[PDB]
Amino acid sequence: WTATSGSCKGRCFELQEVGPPDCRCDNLCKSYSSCCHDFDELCLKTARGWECTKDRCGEVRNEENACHCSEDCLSRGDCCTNYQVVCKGESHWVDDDCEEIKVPECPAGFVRPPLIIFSVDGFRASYMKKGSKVMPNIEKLRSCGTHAPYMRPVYPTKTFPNLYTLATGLYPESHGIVGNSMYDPVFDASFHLRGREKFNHRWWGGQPLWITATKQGVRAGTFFWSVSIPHERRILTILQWLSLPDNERPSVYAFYSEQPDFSGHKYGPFGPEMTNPLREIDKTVGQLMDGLKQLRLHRCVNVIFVGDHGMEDVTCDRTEFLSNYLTNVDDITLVPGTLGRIRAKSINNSKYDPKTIIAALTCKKPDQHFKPYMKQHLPKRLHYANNRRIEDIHLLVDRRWHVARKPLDVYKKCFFQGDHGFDNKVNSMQTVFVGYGPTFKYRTKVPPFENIELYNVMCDLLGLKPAPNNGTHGSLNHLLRTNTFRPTMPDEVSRPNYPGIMYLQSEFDLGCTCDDNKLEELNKRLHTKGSTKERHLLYGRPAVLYRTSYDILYHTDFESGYSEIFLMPLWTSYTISKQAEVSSIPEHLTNCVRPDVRVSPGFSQNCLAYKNDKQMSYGFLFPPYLSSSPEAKYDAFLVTNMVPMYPAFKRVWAYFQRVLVKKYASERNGVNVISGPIFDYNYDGLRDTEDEIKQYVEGSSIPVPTHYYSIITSCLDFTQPADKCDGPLSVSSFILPHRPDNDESCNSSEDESKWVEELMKMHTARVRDIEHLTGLDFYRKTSRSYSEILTLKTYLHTYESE
Ligand SMILES: *[C@@H]1O[C@H](CO)[C@@H](O[C@@H]2O[C@H](CO)[C@@H](O[C@@H]3O[C@H](CO[C@H]4O[C@H](CO)[C@@H](O)[C@H](O[C@H]5O[C@H](CO)[C@@H](O)[C@H](O)[C@@H]5O[C@H]5O[C@H](CO)[C@@H](O)[C@H](O)[C@@H]5O)[C@@H]4O)[C@@H](O)[C@H](O[C@H]4O[C@H](CO)[C@@H](O)[C@H](O)[C@@H]4O[C@H]4O[C@H](CO)[C@@H](O)[C@H](O)[C@@H]4O)[C@@H]3O)[C@H](O)[C@H]2NC(C)=O)[C@H](O)[C@H]1NC(C)=O
Ligand SMILES: Cn1c(=O)[nH]c2ccc(C(=O)N3C[C@H]4CCN(C(=O)c5cc(OCC6CCOCC6)nc(C6CC6)c5)CC[C@H]4C3)cc21
Ligand SMILES: [Ca+2]
Ligand SMILES: [Ca+2]
Ligand SMILES: [Cl-]
Ligand SMILES: [K+]
Ligand code: NA
Ligand SMILES: [Zn+2]
Repeated sequence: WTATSGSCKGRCFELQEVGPPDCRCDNLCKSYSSCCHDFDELCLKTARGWECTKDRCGEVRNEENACHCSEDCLSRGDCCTNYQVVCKGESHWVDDDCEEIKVPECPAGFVRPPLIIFSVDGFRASYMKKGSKVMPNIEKLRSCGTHAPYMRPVYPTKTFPNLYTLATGLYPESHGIVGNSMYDPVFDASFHLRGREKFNHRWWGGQPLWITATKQGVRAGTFFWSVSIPHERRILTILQWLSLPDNERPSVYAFYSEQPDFSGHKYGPFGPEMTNPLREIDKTVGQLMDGLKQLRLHRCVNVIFVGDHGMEDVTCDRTEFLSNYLTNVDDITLVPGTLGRIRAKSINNSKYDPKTIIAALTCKKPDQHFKPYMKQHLPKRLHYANNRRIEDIHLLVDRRWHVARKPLDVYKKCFFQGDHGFDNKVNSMQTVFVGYGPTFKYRTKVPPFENIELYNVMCDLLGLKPAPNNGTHGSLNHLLRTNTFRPTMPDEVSRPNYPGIMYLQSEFDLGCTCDDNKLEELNKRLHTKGSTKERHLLYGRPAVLYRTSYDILYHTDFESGYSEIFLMPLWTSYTISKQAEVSSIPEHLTNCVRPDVRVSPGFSQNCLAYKNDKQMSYGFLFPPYLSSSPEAKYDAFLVTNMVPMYPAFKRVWAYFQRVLVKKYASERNGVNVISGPIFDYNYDGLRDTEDEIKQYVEGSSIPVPTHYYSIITSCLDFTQPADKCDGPLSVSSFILPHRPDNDESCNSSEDESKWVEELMKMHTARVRDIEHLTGLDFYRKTSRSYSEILTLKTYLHTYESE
């Protein structure tokens, strides 16, 4: 109940929203049916349109007008945005040459440059080029400010998840808005686009920018607009707030456009009907920039133009139906569309089995346009698992497709030609970033980056300390002229031991077997002391950022940090030059596993547990195939280079090691590789402690990794060998799930050359993802600036064309 009896006179677009039942005059009041009776009349004036004309110039102020062309309008701060152009012979902002903004040029009394965030729903990254003729204002922001060729959204590439990630710097799994539609089993409530429940505060985790600003004494403009308030009125309101006295004036403002998403759904991302919404967005930016120029604020304000996600071609006929796969289709609830989430229709049905649902959905039709996953098996790069609102069963849908439960669902709701929500690496889902203002660089292109990074930059732009978030603070320093955040490397928590030869062969009872001069006796000793370590450890050793017990182990071909707790390396580092040659494992060595005389029996794995364990086999982190000499090859068979691997995963791993590593070395002019295991049993994206481990090799204390990573670094200028690189580096990485089958790869009964590399590409990763997952910190010793290294660690090789 609102007692909507009060008035909006002098209260129009009030910045602090007043408590019910007293009636509201804020920019959100409509969406709560809480506006005062006079709201439309006083606050949503429309009389005479949105532009001055020759004859309106110098008029006597008529308060009924939408915007004013009277002499006093400037001081009052309510001129039509084109006032100085029509009435005072000024040019539109878009027609002025760009001129570097070296310092904020602000009115007296501004304590900091304001920030205006202009967000555009569904503005696909390629619109910047493809619509450039019809967007002259946006193009001036882009070419004159700082821009990326695209910005990567989060998954799912839906509106609420993305806008809330922009607000908070958090993955959907951490901020809680994991979809446009949601069921929270703890609350026993549902969240939908339509309706009331989405307003409840308990959905919305982390700390969004407006709250971060308020808590630190920076005033925030209300970010949210009732959809019926026209764009022109939103702009005029922002311009008005900017004319408030110093003590009342917000420092941050948000404009949101429903376009071009709204049209893109009806017409497809490139439908001829898409030109007009692009034109209309540009005209709005034009009104903002003209308005700012009138207030002499156009070289004072920082402007961010940002989208939430792109838009792909999707139609009704491209729908897969679960009723074509599942005989039990009525015992499940499906969250449908460009992704799928499945749970039980009723928690009192004890015969609902997720395992058989997955199996009934796996590789069933030759061209199947979705792939089922238990959520913990989704690519770790999506960070989409650690929230009770995310159903155990997930369908990753092919771009251009929909999944639905039954055909009735589709023709009882073709309506649409565009949709979004797909995997966030998909090109059609990429969106835009442009920054313009005194704090951004001038005419600068930056590489693509993820929207999780922006909250930190918006905090930097406002002088705020950001709440804990998933950006890597400093990785976007190269967007900024000043206000950079200068981080230190985290301190190493555990120092390693450097064990020498301490154990006799006969002390080892591991059930392991191996059929195995003074010049090269001193030589092998110096290799064990770390003489080739500068060849194999190019960027320093990784720092261990938690308390644990580990050893550095040197060898001719590789260096490793061996964990006495997990009985295996945390990391193994080796360099493969362009010249290097693949040899095979000789037969006298096929099942060779050798005790490592530097490491006690008690901190070692044993062959017997592998023999006993009928499901589990073993692989090696340094590949024997790439040993530098037959003598060095013995080092690769050390029990300390051994890790648990399912036979089905060995197919993957062997092909990577035997074929792909050499291929990358030829193509990249040497590669440095760091490989190791990952334990993420509770799927939170963070290194597990030992008491979190759910699986061991039968009858032993050997813990089973959930994933295996590799980080493959070379010189960005590939005319220089990886081990002799003078400048910036180039990286690609992966986090492969360690799975007892290859059900994920539909063509896996074929030759590894037809499916392994595609699987690795699917599970591409940022070094930073690996850092979270291992508690390690990489590239500690390079000659590059730390900010540049943070940028490299956030890089994701996506394997999408141009
Ligand atoms: C991305 O960045 C984010 C932000 O940095 C990272 O997430 C953080 O990770 C931290 C480490 O896991 C986590 O720290 C925990 O905090 C607990 C206190 O939590 C509350 O307070 C904070 C601060 O204001 C608040 O933000 C939290 O909000 C969460 O919860 C509500 C839902 O209830 C949501 O509104 C909100 O969306 C958010 O949910 C998300 O986080 C939780 C985990 O906290 C998930 O479970 C959800 O699915 C969702 O993803 C909270 O309101 C604190 O209790 C924890 O302490 C336990 O563990 C430590 C180890 O240090 C130990 O000292 C303690 O004893 C304690 O254990 C006790 O409780 C256990 C659990 O009940 C119990 O089993 C034990 O026996 C013990 O008695 C812990 O310190 C932090 O909260 C989140 N922050 C956010 C915002 O998510 C994230 O990791 C990054 N991602 C990646 C990949 O890097
Ligand atoms: C059906 N469906 C789709 O498939 N795509 C859709 C797209 C839109 C709609 C729709 O009309 N809506 C009607 C509403 C329109 C108004 N909105 C906001 O004011 C808003 C802004 C906003 O900014 C956050 C800033 C943070 C700083 O960085 C820039 C962005 N944060 C939110 C929510 C997250 C807190 C909502 C969008 C949401 C609704 C969505 C419905 C859709
Ligand atoms: Ca959207
Ligand atoms: Ca974990
Ligand atoms: Cl959703
Ligand atoms: K076995
Ligand atoms: Na398969
Ligand atoms: Zn949409």
